Amino acid sequence: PEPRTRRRAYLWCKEFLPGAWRGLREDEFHISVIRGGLSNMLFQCSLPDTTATPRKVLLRLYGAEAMVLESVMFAILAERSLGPKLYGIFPQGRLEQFIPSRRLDTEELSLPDISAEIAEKMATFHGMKMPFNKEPKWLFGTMEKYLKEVLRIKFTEESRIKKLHKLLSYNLPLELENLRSLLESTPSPVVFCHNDCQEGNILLLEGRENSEKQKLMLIDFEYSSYNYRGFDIGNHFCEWMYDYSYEKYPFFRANIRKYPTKKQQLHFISSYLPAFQNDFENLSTEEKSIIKEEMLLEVNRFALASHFLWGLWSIVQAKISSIEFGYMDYAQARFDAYFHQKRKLGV
Ligand SMILES: Cc1csc(NC(=O)[C@H]2CC[C@@H](n3cnc4c(N)nc(Cl)nc43)CC2)n1
Ligand SMILES: [Mg+2]
Repeated sequence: PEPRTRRRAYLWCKEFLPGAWRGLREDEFHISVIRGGLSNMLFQCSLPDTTATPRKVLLRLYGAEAMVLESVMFAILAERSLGPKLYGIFPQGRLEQFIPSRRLDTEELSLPDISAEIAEKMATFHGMKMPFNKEPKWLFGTMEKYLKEVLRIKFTEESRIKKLHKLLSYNLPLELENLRSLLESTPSPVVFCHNDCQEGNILLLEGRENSEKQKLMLIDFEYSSYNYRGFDIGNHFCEWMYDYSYEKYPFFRANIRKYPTKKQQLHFISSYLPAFQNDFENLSTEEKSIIKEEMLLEVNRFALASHFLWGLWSIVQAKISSIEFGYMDYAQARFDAYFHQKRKLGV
């Protein structure tokens, strides 16, 4: 961090944080990076070990309408103990509780205890009443948004042109309508969705590793909105196939075989349903199975919208992102998986 901003950070923490931060000099202010990106940047600010009395906070610099919303949403989830505590909010960013933890790894998503908890937390999130638009316009609204951007994009480099040409050759505008007809035919309750429920957005809390049902916290609610519940679950299933930790180009690995098996999907929803609908436990065996089977159809259909949306999203990112990542390859992997899924489903 360039030392000019190492100043601002100091002030933000001097002004906004209580106790020993109030009477802190600039010569005792440690702040390391946590993640660059020139957008939604994260830093760890802390005291010297020498200063008696929180000792560590996270600072989030925004970088690049939706600012009002994100802020209220974060504040609400903090108030309700569903998110990190909010300690300071300003134009450039916010100071948040630092949660001692690590992000999950992809392989961990399939661990029965982890899956069960993720299902529980998503269910809780889905139960939240939030002060936002309750109409489910997000999913197609966003896909149309990205689609229009996609059709406008021109790349100078030659292989990017060929990659894009291959993607445009699927006839994306017609394929979107194909998905619309399928998804408008597939009922799914509208709820407050995380919309980006990937391993990277799930913290395993330090010293709770032994807890069976209470070791996780969903974070990063950048894409959260009222949306079809099938999207949140289908999208999460899809994330079983993608590992963003790979250290070589394109900086992800995709594995269609790691998509949850029927059994793994039933285990997830088995834990989702009681958590979401409290009386669910008390239905007949017959009735539970009906709901489960319907739910498998629903989530596996919406899974198609996860490939499609993130596919489009990734083409745009290839134009405009500063992040070192193989977007065009990722987009192609999402479309591969999209068609593979349509084939598996007979749609
Ligand atoms: C150099 C360095 C020191 S620590 C670090 N990375 C990490 O600790 C991981 C795991 C914890 C995670 N984290 C903890 N609190 C939060 C929070 N409030 N919001 C978000 Cl979005 N993430 C949070 C950050 C990413 N890098
Ligand atoms: Mg993943």
